[PDB]
Amino acid sequence: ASLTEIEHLVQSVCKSYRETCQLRLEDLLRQRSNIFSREEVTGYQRKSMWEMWERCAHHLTEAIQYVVEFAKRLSGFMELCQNDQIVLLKAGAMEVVLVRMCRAYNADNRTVFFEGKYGGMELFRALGCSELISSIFDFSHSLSALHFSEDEIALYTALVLINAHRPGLQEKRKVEQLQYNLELAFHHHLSKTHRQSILAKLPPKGKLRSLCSQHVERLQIFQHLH
Ligand SMILES: CCOC(=O)[C@H](C)N(C(=O)c1cccs1)c1c(C)cccc1Cl
Repeated sequence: ASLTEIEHLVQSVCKSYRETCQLRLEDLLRQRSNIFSREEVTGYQRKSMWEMWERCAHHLTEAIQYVVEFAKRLSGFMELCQNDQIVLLKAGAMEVVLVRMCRAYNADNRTVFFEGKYGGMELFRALGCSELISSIFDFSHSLSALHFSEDEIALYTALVLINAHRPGLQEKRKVEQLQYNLELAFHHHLSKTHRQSILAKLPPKGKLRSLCSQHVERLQIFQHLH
């Protein structure tokens, strides 16, 4: 891929992201003043773990579907064999969802957009896993400090997804190639926007992976229990 071919990769990634981002950034920013009251928060805390688990499962189900659609629009993701597509989505989809959260997150008051309004982690008290919820918020807090642009989120989420170290791939070398192409594409774009300094600030890959595994473990405790 030459100059025009790396810039085309950039833009196709930004395209998929734009067409699949679920919630527009301007809407999310405009809504930051729209915050759950004390009665509404208490209304959420009083709900059973089961109903709360139900609303979160639906939220996480809807968010994951847009991520699946993001994948399917990625130049070269289709060219991968169907088996490998599945291995990537299985291991990465929820990780991308975790990253995507930072846009719906207000570091000013440590709140997140949920079901029409902004609220803190104490919204989710009834689930009984604040340590995990607080990790997710902290993760989103430290990402929100980098002020990711829409494009950087596009490229970075592509790279969360396209990872050749996912256990059980069949065409591992072809997944490696695409990954290498996106890495360069991302690095180039950062150089054109004078944003290279974020690279040293990007979390250790094992942070996401570790947080997500902990998230899936609780999710499986939930799925079996209800
Ligand atoms: C493991 C069970 O706990 C959750 O489902 C929690 C409530 N939760 C999440 O797990 C999320 C994980 C990734 C994006 S949201 C979440 C939701 C659904 C909306 C807003 C903020 C968060 Cl942190």
